[PDB]
Amino acid sequence: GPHMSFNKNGCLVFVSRLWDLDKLGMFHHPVSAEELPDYHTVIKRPVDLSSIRDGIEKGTYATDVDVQNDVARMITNALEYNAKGSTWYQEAMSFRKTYLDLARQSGLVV
Ligand SMILES: COc1cc2c(cc1-c1c(C)noc1C)ncc1[nH]c(=O)n([C@H](C)c3ccccn3)c12
Ligand SMILES: [Cl-]
Ligand SMILES: [K+]
Repeated sequence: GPHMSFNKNGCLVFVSRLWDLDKLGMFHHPVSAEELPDYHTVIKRPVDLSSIRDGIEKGTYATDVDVQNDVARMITNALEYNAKGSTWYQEAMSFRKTYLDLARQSGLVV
């Protein structure tokens, strides 16, 4: 085995769990400026699961912790953009509380 701090398939398993648990699909794709024009004025450092998947497959995440950090940013961004108590915010809060366990479930070191 490679015995290393980047585990590509483990990171993809992590993203697959996040994807599947994202019932609103609110994390699935980058936000189009034409569809939701205010988003980019509120969220200046966007990230989404498709972009994270692209990065994992390309190798442009150094380590599994870097993937975890981008998922944390993804969640924080959704908590910023959406209003407390909204369905979106509820889902993002659920992710905040569980994403590290999802990483562990996937085989990553947290
Ligand atoms: C991707 O489309 C949206 C995403 C929204 C949204 C409204 C739209 C939307 C839709 C759908 N049709 O017109 C508009 C405007 N309003 C709030 C909100 N909060 C939020 O996190 N999103 C994300 C990006 C999203 C993506 C896909 C499905 C559901 N939600 C959204
Ligand atoms: Cl609010
Ligand atoms: K908010």
